[PDB]
Amino acid sequence: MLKKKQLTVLDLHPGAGKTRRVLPEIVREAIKKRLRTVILAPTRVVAAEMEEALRGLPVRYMTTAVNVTHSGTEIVDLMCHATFTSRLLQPIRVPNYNLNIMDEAHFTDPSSIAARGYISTRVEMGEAAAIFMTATPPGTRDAFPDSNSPIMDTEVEVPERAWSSGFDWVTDHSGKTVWFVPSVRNGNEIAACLTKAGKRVIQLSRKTFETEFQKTKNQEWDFVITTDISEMGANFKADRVIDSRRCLKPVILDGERVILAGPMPVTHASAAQRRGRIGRNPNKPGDEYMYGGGCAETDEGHAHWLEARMLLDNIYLQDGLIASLYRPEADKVAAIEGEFKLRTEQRKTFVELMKRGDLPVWLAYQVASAGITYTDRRWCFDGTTNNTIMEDSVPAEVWTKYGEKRVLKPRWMDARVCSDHAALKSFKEFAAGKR
Ligand SMILES: O=C(O)[C@H]1CCC[C@H]1c1ccsc1
Repeated sequence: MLKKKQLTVLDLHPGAGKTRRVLPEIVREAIKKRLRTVILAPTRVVAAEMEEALRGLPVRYMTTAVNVTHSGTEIVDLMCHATFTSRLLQPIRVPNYNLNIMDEAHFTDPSSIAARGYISTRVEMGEAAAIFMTATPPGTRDAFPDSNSPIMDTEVEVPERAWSSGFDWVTDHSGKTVWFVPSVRNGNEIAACLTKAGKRVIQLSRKTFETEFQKTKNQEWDFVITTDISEMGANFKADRVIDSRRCLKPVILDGERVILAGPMPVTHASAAQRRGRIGRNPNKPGDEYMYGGGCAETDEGHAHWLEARMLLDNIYLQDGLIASLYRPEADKVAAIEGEFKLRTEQRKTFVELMKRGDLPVWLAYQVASAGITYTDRRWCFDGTTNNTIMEDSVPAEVWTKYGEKRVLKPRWMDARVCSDHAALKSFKEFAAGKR
């Protein structure tokens, strides 16, 4: 696999050992061949597991989630997928890695898709080798793949709201359950219902993931309510997965706004990754997978693929060339390569709006391509009346950096900046000039 001009897809089923057994063997051989290597982790939780499995080996951890001594002579770097794309974007020298190992190479976040594109172009150009590790490579149509122990699969009506009757099977279970909901707001409602019935619930989402995941190991729990974030290597000591089979999809309507369409069916890869949380211990057969709907290829027309093209168009590769998206997923977006390329100053603003401002890729591009500087928040208030953001059924209000009380009405409307209470809180701080 380590030979140049080769992209290997390590499509071993969930729980085969692609991090504890396979990853250390690859690292040993790369170190032996003097190959400059990058290991890409989907999350900081997965990067911490990798440190444990690669202990002793000379690896430079470019993550604060690891507290180890660095010798200074390490030719293998380890960082998250977003950290990799971020460094490609910033005016920082990134080594020309000979070997590129991406773990959970199915991750659909804009920065993961952009890293797959950039790396796969280098491999296609004959400049490097790559190993994409995932049980569900792009294109998979199997929602029920092989597992370490048998799984009982049940098509059942899964609740998406609080319930009084009709779902005795949910609460009459003794084991621990991982329940995949389509959104934070939907998880809050089910969690309240379970808590009221006497259950201990932990809630996981992209923002609370590193902090809350530790509670799954430090305290007794009956249920873990999670969004699609737990599809990227989250390991649980559970015996049941309840899968609504639904998700929200960010969609660009008319090219002027982003809405959160759905809930709608998850792809076959998401259903297999969600089911993949259980059936992992061959000494405990009979884990349950209760699923509440079917699968469809809903990644077509999803904003993340357009956003990945916005990132790649602003990453230098070779003079006037631009990295293509990884071939099995290049059709999920109708885009022109280079159409999102920004000039040096607008590109710096774009990067700062995503990195410091914490705005979604699409929103940062709208603002940066309009000639607006990072600290100028006038656009958060000069939009049309239908762009008014609502909180508690009343227009959301902030005090501007000028000390004036205004209604939040952004020039560009992205549903993700007000999807939950936490998102709107951070966006109110942004519009106020707080970061
Ligand atoms: O994390 C992602 O994938 C997206 C979501 C918004 C920020 C963006 C990003 C981060 C690193 S490079 C581009």
